[PDB]
Amino acid sequence: CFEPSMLKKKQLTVLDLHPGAGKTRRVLPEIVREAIKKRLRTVILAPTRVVAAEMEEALRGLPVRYMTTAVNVTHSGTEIVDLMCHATFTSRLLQPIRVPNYNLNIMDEAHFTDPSSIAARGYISTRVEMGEAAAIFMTATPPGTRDAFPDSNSPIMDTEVEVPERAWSSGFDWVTDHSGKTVWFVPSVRNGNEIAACLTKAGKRVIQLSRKTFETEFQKTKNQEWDFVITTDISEMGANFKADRVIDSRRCLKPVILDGERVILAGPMPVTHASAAQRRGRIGRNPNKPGDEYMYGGGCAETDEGHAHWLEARMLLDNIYLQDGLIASLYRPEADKVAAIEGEFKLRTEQRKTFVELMKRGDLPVWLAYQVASAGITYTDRRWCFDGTTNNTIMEDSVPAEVWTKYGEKRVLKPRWMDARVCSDHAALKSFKEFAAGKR
Ligand SMILES: Nc1ncnc2c1ncn2[C@@H]1O[C@H](COP(=O)(O)OP(=O)(O)NP(=O)(O)O)[C@@H](O)[C@H]1O
Ligand SMILES: [Mn+2]
Repeated sequence: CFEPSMLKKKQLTVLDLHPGAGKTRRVLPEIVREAIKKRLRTVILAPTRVVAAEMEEALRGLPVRYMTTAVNVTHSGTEIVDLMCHATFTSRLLQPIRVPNYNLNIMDEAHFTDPSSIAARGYISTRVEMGEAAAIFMTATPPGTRDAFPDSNSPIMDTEVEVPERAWSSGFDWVTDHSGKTVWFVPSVRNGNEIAACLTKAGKRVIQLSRKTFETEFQKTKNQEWDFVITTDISEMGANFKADRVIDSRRCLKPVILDGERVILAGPMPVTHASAAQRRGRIGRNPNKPGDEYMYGGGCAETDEGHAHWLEARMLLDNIYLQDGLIASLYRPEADKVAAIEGEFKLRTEQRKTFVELMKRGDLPVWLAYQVASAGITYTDRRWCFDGTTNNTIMEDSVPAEVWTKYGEKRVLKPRWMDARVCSDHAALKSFKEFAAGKR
């Protein structure tokens, strides 16, 4: 549980109650009330805008400044408690914007493996180690967890079973014979597309979720009748469903940097124990409803090792001012996950601005944004999208993708640096084509 002693400077506490135990809805407001009593300048970090909106409900009445348009409230001026998304925190730290030296740093769903969340944990844990601050990381699955089957509010039926990853017609009757509501974790948007299409043809009502569609589509899980939610790993971060079954492929894609020169999406390959526990954790949450089902289609492995997100986190952290020339280290339990030289990605003022703009407005992956900024290219200079090797040709429906450049010339998309995440699904490619065309 929480104790006021956890609010003392130099304290970092991992509140690791099992999934559903009440960390976000019960323990968080307790902490916040105590922080306010103690006049502690406090930041609450929500993984997503959806979760931020839910927190406003659990925190209602309390004087919290919601630094998100996801929440519709008139703020007073009392507020010494701020709430923002993980990514917003890290983004503000990278920009010349002033962010308070928060006395207390509360990160909910602190297992989130997005680069900006990893970087935020590194920054926060370094501030605490410096003796400057306290921190509470709230997650059922702290870094390095080896338990894929933690406690739950009610008993879960765990079953190892072959899970389809492609359209099927026979041999998987248990999937469609089910009468309730299923959350199905897939390794990618495209894989989810195929499974969704198959289910829809079988007469099921399907909602699909991924990182860029999560806000709009998640509301459909409330506003619309559904049989299946097909989701990527984004739903591991405190997403609440009224479901009675989870189907878990136990698979994910792993961005991997090859030879420091390109990023591939490796796999699909096993999820971590933490990811598996969070996926399973979507059900068994109602103590009055035993027998929720968890079907899983493979084992776990430590696939965060060598995963690009921890290298990308270093790129972010190398560019956040801490004190003089010091550079914050990653949070200790996840600091092995990357082989990097601390400070090696530090950029000077102008290149850092370019780096930030390429990630924000550019919506480029961190790794790719870094290659461009560190090469001395300015944000609006898109010549690099076209002057790569033939091997870097991006394909769309089996034919090289083409755009009209801002000069009006039709050119094949051949980026100088290839990051597979810019074309891993239709939406990603659409966005990158707009970028290469100078439209953003
Ligand atoms: N909208 C809701 N209204 C009432 N009860 C709810 C609601 N949503 C969830 N609950 C219940 O409240 C409990 C506390 O939820 P929550 O505080 O999110 O747990 P948690 O420990 O943070 N879960 P996790 O992030 O998966 O480790 C859940 O286990 C549900 O049983
Ligand atoms: Mn939670």
